[PDB]
Amino acid sequence: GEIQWMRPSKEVGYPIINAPSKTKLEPSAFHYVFEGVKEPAVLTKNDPRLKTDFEEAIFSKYVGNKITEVDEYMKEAVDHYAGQLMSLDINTEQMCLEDAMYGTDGLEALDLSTSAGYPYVAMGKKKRDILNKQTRDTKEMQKLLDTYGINLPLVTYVKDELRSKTKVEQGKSRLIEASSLNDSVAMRMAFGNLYAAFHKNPGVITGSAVGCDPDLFWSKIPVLMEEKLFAFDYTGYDASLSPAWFEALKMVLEKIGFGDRVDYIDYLNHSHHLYKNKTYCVKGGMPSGESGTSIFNSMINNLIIRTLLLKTYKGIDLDHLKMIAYGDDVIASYPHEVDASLLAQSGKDYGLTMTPADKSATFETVTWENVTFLKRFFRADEKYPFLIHPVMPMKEIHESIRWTKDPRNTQDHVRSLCLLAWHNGEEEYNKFLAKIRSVPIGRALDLPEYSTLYDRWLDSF
Ligand code: NA
Repeated sequence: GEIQWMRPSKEVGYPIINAPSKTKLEPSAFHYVFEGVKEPAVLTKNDPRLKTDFEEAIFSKYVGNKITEVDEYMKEAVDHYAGQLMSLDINTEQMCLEDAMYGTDGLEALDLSTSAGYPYVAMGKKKRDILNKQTRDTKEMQKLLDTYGINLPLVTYVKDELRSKTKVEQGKSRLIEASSLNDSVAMRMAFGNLYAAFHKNPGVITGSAVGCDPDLFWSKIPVLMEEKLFAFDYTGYDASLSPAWFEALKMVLEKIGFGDRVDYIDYLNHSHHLYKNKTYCVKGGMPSGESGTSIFNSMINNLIIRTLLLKTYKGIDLDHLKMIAYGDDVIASYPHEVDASLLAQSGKDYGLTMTPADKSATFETVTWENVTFLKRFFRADEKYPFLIHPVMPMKEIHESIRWTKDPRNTQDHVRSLCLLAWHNGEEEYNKFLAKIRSVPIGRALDLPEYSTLYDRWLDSF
């Protein structure tokens, strides 16, 4: 991804976009009961914590575009993946406006708490004023589509979240490039059934894990992985994608029956954004921060891994590449050992910056004991080995519980963390509950005990 140009929005006929300047994150009632070192990400140029130009820092994610065309290895990767998706017999029909809006089997309804994007954000018109879940009314939306059409500017927001001290000082805040409600609706109508098909088939055929329930899915993953696992992390995945990866994606859509609307991908690839009082044009780069793009990111990941394997190991049998992606995160396997360090080298030439899995300093062998997917490890249950625990370390949960975005959601926030933490074991889970109950706020929460969560887990299979 690369920024073509940037300049005053008024110069191209756009209004200034008002974005919040103060974090909604604040110390929670557990701030001093649990250890933590993360703070709210910088949201404005004038943050006292900054030690470098803010604007420069947030846009530095666009490292440029290392490739132009789709080479021979990418074409091969496209044929193999597309061929693989074909076995799913995906409904290529466009989805009706209603379902695209309020959901159907395999597709959750539009999120009402997220931005409606341009131009609604400049007219102070919310999503709650356009659709109601009770009526499933399409009249208002239909009128808005007819009025403002599609291919509208994406509105940029700095993501309000916890970041390390280093990332705060270096102004490295992540960004959300929210597309207009019109485009999200149009895209869900164009690809609605593809999305549903993926959500209902998380695994190694779709090569995707979006829509999955870790508590249940973790027990299925091992039986899908090959003998030798391999993995690595990306640095700025979305922003690094060159236009070629988007073309590769369109070829896949074409071969599986969606050639009808591959134009929507151009909208993601070559897109223009609004940020404050500035407007800019980006070539390449997948718009970040929205869930409407995690499937295409996942699809592209499948194309990337396949490409690097073909380029690095001619003769590789892609039919024995078993991988599952979730955006840039991935867990993969092959009957034979592979060199992630070598693959990372091939990656550079394709505009991808790959590093050791889970921030190691060197590329080590990935095993079932050290592998993580969505920050979670894999641990067989002591009593029923065939049941696999998705284990997220307590460090993450501790960091998160030390802050709040709304006292009214304290119960849900803490309950959410409990669903993640009990997997660390009864002894650890109880220490967690005891500390929570060491302060008034915690003692007033309704939280599940360990045996209750274990029982519920067994009853969910
Ligand atoms: Na883009």
